[PDB]
Amino acid sequence: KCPLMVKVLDAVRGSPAINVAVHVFRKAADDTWEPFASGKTSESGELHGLTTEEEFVEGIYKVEIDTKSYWKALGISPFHEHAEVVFTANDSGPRRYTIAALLSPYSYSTTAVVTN
Amino acid sequence: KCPLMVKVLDAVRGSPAINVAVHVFRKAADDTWEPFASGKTSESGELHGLTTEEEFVEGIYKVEIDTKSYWKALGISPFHEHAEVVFTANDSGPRRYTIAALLSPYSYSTTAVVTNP
Amino acid sequence: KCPLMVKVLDAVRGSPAINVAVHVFRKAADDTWEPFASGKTSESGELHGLTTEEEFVEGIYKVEIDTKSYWKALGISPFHEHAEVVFTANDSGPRRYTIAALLSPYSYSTTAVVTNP
Amino acid sequence: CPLMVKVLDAVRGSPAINVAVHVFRKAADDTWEPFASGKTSESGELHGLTTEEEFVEGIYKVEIDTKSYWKALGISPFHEHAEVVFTANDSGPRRYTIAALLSPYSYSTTAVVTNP
Repeated sequence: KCPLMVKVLDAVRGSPAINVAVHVFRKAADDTWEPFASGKTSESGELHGLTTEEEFVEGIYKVEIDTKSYWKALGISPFHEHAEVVFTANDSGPRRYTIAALLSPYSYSTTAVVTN
Repeated sequence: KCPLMVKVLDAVRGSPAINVAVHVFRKAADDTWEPFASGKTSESGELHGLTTEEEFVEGIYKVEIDTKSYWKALGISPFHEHAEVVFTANDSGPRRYTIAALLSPYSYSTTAVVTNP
Repeated sequence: KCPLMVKVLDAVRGSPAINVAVHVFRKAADDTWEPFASGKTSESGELHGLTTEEEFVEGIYKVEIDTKSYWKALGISPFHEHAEVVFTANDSGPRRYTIAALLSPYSYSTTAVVTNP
Repeated sequence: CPLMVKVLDAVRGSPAINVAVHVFRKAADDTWEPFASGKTSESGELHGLTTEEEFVEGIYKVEIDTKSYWKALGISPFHEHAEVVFTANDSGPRRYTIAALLSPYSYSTTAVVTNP
């Protein structure tokens, strides 16, 4: 039950996307994106350990998912350069955020599940 | 200008899903689905010339989209046999309805928007 | 685990859809949807224990999700009567199937992930 | 109309009206230069924000101001905005259109690309 989990699924093959480059940033006071965390999509597609409740701080985030590498490798030219999910986090306090991403070569979907 | 519209798009190819079969029914009191309308999806991925406002009634409807025939032709083995949307129609009055379909080999999404003519 | 899992989520509340009734129909040789199993979605929005691996057989199935009962409980006017997904199962070997549903008052999405264990 | 942005409201079941749309373009200094801006009509679509001559090969970014739209309608949303980053005109001239299905706490985007 990580405070930020990014479950990633592939709709073309019908299986979880495996080995997708993911990067988490953070908006700073200078309106500049600074690195915050990184990881690799497992066999099941889920992610863990990107941030902890102490490190996870109020502000604006951005989750970057590298669709270019994933579909370039598998031989289908993808449209989107990557995926980005920007959201005001911990606005009302500590909560559990789940970012779900359903990928296609030329489309993707995003969902937030807030446990509160 | 048409009351019910169904739009279908292909997610893997990033294009409208062509030549996709669609069928429409009307719910009956005895829980029997009666053939209502059926057509071939246009090159734009949208249905044209389907139904008229007089044909609509306060009864339930259901629209079926044949995804499996679509994926067989292109050569990808699909998961879904077909897609079905069941919705109570004209509870208030004669309005325009639009059903969106986003097709994938192993998924699809559907959305509904209503309009008042 | 279970050969068939159905997961239901709510878009607007960012929460799993709670207290949603589901019904599973297995097709029969008479082209009739014989009842197969039914369940109640937990607070996690998921459900298990529909059918054992032995109960599953090659054929065509159907999962029906009660959307209006969920919206009537919260009080928004539904568009969709129910959500129905139809797929051939165990076509070659005893693969595992998962059906996910993302619910909004006037839209829903369904995705299926298939694994060979 | 090299680029179009269709924006639909799931809860209301109607095209979203008056959402702020902004378009950026990658620079050699890895900087986003504001390409254009617009406002969505009652149909939920945008037209004339860019021209074919102005639209050239590169990396673009389309941002949709969902934060104001759902706050205006009175429901607190999750996403600060929607970002659709994608390389363009890599293989030559083609018409690009972006569709966004919005809900408070969820959204999906699908691009349909036409060669002519």
